[PDB]
Amino acid sequence: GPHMATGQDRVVALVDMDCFFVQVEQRQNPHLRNKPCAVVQYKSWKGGGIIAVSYEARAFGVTRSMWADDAKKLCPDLLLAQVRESRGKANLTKYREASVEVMEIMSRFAVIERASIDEAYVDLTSAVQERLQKLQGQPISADLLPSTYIEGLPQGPTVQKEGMRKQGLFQWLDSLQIDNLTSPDLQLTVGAVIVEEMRAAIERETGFQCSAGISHNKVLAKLACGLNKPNRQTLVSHGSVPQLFSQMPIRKIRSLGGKLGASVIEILGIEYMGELTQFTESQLQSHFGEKNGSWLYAMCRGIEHDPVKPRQLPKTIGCSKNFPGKTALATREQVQWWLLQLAQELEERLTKDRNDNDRVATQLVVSIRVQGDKRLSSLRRCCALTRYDAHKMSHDAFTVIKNCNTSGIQTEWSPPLTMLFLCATKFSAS
DNA sequence: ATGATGACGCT
DNA sequence: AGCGTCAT
Ligand SMILES: Nc1ccn([C@H]2C[C@H](O)[C@@H](COP(=O)(O)NP(=O)(O)OP(=O)(O)O)O2)c(=O)n1
Ligand SMILES: [Mg+2]
Ligand SMILES: [Mg+2]
Repeated sequence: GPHMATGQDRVVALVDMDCFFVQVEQRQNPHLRNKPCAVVQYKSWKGGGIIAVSYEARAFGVTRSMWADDAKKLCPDLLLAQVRESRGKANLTKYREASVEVMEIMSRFAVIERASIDEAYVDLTSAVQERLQKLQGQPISADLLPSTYIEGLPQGPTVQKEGMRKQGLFQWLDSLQIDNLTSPDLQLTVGAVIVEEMRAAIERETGFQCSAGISHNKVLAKLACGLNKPNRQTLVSHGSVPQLFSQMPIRKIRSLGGKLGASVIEILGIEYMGELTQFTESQLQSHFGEKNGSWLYAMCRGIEHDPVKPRQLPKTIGCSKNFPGKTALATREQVQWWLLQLAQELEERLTKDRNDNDRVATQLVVSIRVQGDKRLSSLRRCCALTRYDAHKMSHDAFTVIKNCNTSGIQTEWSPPLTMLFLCATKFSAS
């Protein structure tokens, strides 16, 4: 009736940088612009592991996780940029500093939630209201939306991409109800005008291009952001959800990419997100637990309430290095020396963090992985973090892990360690 | 033999 | 506290 809650209460955007680490290298090195290129770490192993790929290289099939020597078999002209190395390990400082540039611009428009090194959610609900007051009642012109796609449009009675975009935008604007300031579709439209400006400001002020999703919640905004990458934004309205979800594989919705999504698919015998609507909430809660069941029931209807959190800073700061296979650490002073390397990089980052952000970490988390063991982390142990001192931190990390040494011999380390990981957590104002 | 990270749920 | 999942 008049109480059916539609999940149209908010305007939320997700902004995500196109091939971010590649754009950072291309801004620095003009020779790599508008060319197939990739960013790699560790040149020694098969040319390096690829961690970011430009769209011109994607057209040859180059992907992340590929070795650079194999990528060159698909794309012989592929240009590479390699990540800085310090203290024997990959150092991502350049990309974190580029991330700060973007996050600071977006913060001028609205409350943002930093979601990764290259993306942030934006609650635009308030700015949409303000903007709607300011705009008397003047219609919204297609010229305000020069890079916006309206998902699901055009429909009903042009063979090139820009042609299709415009007709869908014209259809949307033609039907839009501009003298009725509570319509969620109007609010999304105004939200998309603001995200055009935010994206123009990012590119003008950093030279970085990006894509965006505009919708009513984080999940839809994230989904919408990927529909028309690169350098384009997509509005997913509440009404577009049934058709969009009818052929949307379950694994594409955020948090359904892993084991949970696989069991939804296998337990229910379904493929697409919209098929979930067939099930009562209690049924979904019986199969997947009370929170997953409630979430799924609403999400397959386009409704989700996870808020955009006001957080632009990480809660943790971490350094880790893998020692796969034959390089697994197997002597005590090898473990000590790498812990000192990690502690030294971490202390540099913490000190910068304390000066920029006026806070200190108070807990140190050591994590390790031993050979054979199957999981991301074999074992985590915590101690106090009272001094930004690299030697103290690596001393304390060794202290709390050294009893994992199954080794009989004095100087040996058994079983060999395939991963070390130092993390600073439990930040407090300073 | 991608790796280097980060957020958060569960018990 | 320590372990597990999901993510870029
Ligand atoms: N597994 C991953 C995924 C991304 N990244 C880094 C490199 C990416 O450039 C950056 C952002 O990831 P994305 O997942 O946002 N990829 P980008 O490379 O940003 O591509 P598009 O977002 O244009 O598809 O994070 C990473 O190091 N390891
Ligand atoms: Mg991106
Ligand atoms: Mg991203």
